Amino acid sequence: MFKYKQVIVARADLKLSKGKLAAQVAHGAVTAAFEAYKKKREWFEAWFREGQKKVVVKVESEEELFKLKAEAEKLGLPNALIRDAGLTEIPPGTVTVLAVGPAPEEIVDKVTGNLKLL
Amino acid sequence: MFKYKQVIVARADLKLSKGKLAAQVAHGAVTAAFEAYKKKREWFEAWFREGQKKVVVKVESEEELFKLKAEAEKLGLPNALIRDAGLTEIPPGTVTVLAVGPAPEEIVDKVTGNLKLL
Ligand code: NA
Ligand code: NA
Repeated sequence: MFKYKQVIVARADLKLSKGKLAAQVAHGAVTAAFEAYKKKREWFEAWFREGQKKVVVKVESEEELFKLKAEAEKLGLPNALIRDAGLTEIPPGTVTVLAVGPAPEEIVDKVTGNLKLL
Repeated sequence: MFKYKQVIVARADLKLSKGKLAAQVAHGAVTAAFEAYKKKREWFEAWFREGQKKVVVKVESEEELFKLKAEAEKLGLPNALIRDAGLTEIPPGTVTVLAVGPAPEEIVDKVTGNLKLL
């Protein structure tokens, strides 16, 4: 009776235009979805046919994305920290979003439950 | 020497909040990515390791998404027309975005090249 979800944490301090931010969120969702597909197949499958729920939250620094990624790693959650070579309006290698999940909602919330909604 | 990309067409007439629109764009990207993975594996693989380029464009009606989906189908392009049962702020079954690709840029552009950027 587990519910599954993916939470994408987007940086709101990069002054990115909406189309670019949406693209970054999509990079995170796709990348983490494939991470789950290959190493947590059951979680991926359940999520994918139960609405593939996604919630977009935000942070105001690059540092918070790294700390959240570390927490996701420590809990064994599929995740993807995104950088985009094509996003030249920000410095090369700058991370834009962190996608966490798909995974059981209660586990994902341990990492992202207190983040604020975009 | 083919370049690959995925274009996600989002409806800008639904008055959706940014977090929800980004989530819908992500649904499209993930769904179409898996469509390509299963029926155009080569296109998916190239795209996925070459930056998985995504561009977000918009339309102002549900009707345009259907016409674009038909065009994508006629050109044999992986695509995903999205509806979200959890998006209750709009009528049930309402389509929100159409993701086209990954596929060679020149083919994708035949469908989305004249759409305006979000
Ligand atoms: Na660019
Ligand atoms: Na909802």
